[PDB]
Amino acid sequence: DYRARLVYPFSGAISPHADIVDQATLAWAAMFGLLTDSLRHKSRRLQYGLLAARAYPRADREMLQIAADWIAWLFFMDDQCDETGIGRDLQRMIALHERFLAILDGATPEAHDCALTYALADLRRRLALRAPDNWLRRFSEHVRLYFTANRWETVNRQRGATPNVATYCAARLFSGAVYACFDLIELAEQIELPFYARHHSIVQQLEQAANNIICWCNDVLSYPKEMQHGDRHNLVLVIQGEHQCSLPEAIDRALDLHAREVATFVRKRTCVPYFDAAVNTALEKYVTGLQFWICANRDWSLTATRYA
Amino acid sequence: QDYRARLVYPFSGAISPHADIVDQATLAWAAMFGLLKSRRLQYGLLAARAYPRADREMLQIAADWIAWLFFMDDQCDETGIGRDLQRMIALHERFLAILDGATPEAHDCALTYALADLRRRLALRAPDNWLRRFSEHVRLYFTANRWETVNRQRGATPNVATYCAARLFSGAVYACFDLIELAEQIELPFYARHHSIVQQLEQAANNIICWCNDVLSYPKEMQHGDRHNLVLVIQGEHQCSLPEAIDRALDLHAREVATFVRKRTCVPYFDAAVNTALEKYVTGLQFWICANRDWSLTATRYA
Ligand SMILES: C/C=C(/C)CC/C=C(\C)CCCC(C)C
Ligand SMILES: C/C=C(/C)CC/C=C(\C)CCCC(C)C
Ligand SMILES: [Mg+2]
Ligand SMILES: [Mg+2]
Ligand SMILES: [Mg+2]
Ligand SMILES: [Mg+2]
Ligand SMILES: [Mg+2]
Ligand SMILES: [Mg+2]
Repeated sequence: DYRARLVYPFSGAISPHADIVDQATLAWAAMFGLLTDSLRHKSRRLQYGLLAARAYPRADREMLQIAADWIAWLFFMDDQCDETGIGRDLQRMIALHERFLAILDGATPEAHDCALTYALADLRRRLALRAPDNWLRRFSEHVRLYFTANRWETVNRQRGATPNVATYCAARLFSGAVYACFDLIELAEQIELPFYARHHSIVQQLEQAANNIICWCNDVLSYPKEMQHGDRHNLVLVIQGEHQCSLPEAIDRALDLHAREVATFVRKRTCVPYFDAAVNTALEKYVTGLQFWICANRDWSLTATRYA
Repeated sequence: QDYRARLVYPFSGAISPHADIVDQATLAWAAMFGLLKSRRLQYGLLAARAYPRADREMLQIAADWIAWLFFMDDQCDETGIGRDLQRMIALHERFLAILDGATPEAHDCALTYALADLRRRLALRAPDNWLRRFSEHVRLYFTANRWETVNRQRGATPNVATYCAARLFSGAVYACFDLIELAEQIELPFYARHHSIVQQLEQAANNIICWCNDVLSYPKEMQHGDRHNLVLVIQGEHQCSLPEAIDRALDLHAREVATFVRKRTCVPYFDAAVNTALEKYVTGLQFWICANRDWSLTATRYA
């Protein structure tokens, strides 16, 4: 049971609003037309709101609902990228991303824009009511880098080229949109970090470690379904190619890198400099937020139908 | 004492063969926009050292941008506006509008017209992705300048940790590093541009450039009653002598140089093309480290 080796020296939590928020995410998906014909009875068991509830457990219900709807949006987009033809067609992906990028700049969707474009416009509108311009620009750029990473994946599929470990790990930090999900922690915890603390090297390194942990945990849990689709965006498959080793050996190596990255995150937590009382209180809420996300990803993924 | 002679690097810089005509054109450009002994400024000779392999057109943009930053900085650091947050906010709102692409008007100051000209010229050489990254680094520079202003108004000195974290933005070095891509005509993919070791190399280079400046600029900053200087922040935190504070600053500078050259040897192998472009970028960071020191040691600005 290699899944038992996905362990952390810290624990998570879930919002008491979990089920209400999950029901509302399904209703939101239906409203914006994101539910496919093949998802009729499967829709019930997606449980995207139960991931959001674990990721942002202290959030007010309104803010948690934006986070839940955003997480649903990312799953709907991701299954298009990873399980349909658009993920093998760079020109179709560029055309769609041009529409998403226009909407992120504040453009209103046109009559013939697709469901995902309208849904993204709804999330931007709702975040604009809750967040200042500074935040919206930072979130938008993390989302742009996620689209860039999806186009990078598409070229890999079109070329039949598995990236090396160094390239994969560097790109994977963007292909999961985890940095955009970290941006929501500020809104959930209602914290305003000053520029010098937000961008501090140790904070960047804690964010990088948490992102790696989440993505490599996902890779160990999602390699079966990704292999079923002939995909190559997975630390297990990337390690297997680089080392020319067995699948068990690649899984063992991936779980070693995951365990090492957890110890790096725990180590670097004690390396946050003292700025002042107020900044360090806010900063500790943000880093606690990263820990809730690490736990949310594993806790939800171990029980989710998505990886069954 | 010869403490300036301890600012050494285990590498050398270079200067563009176009240095003087660019310097003369920068001085002319500054006069044309009314931002302006003038011949002693030599802002073009900093740009020529920072971007030594740049085509003349691109070097001229970089030179006019460096001149702009110096003109802005002397308003912030030697003028009343740098002690007035409401007046700073008002001016920044006009800059942030021009950066988003808004046309200047009759009410806007010389710096606003000059910034609009630079954004126009950069928009002809760089894609939207670049303009956004550059604009955000400039935005963070303005934010750092307002942080400086509140420090002056409240007469507060930040601790070493706070000063060093903020100083990475108060110098606009990251905005200057963005111009390396255009100077070298390289396109780094997202995963390499934002890689942790690249970020750590940029941070080390920025710290080196800023702390070198601090050691050379503490006298003129003391004369203006300013406290945005590693030497002065160390003096306040450790309650030590000025010589001890300078020695402490130079030890941190030397350590950061050792960190930069060590982290160069930790750049991963992505692929042949990406690593070719990356070495041009990182070499660019080294040209900037040498440019800052080489120019500053002979500049009348720090005489
Ligand atoms: C982001 C992807 C991983 C694996 C980490 C957390 C999952 C999230 C935030 C929702 C899924 C968004 C898609 C990219 C699948
Ligand atoms: C940036 C500051 C240092 C000390 C190195 C490079 C100098 C430059 C790029 C212009 C000087 C004006 C700025 C302080 C606004
Ligand atoms: Mg994916
Ligand atoms: Mg997927
Ligand atoms: Mg996966
Ligand atoms: Mg100054
Ligand atoms: Mg200054
Ligand atoms: Mg100075």
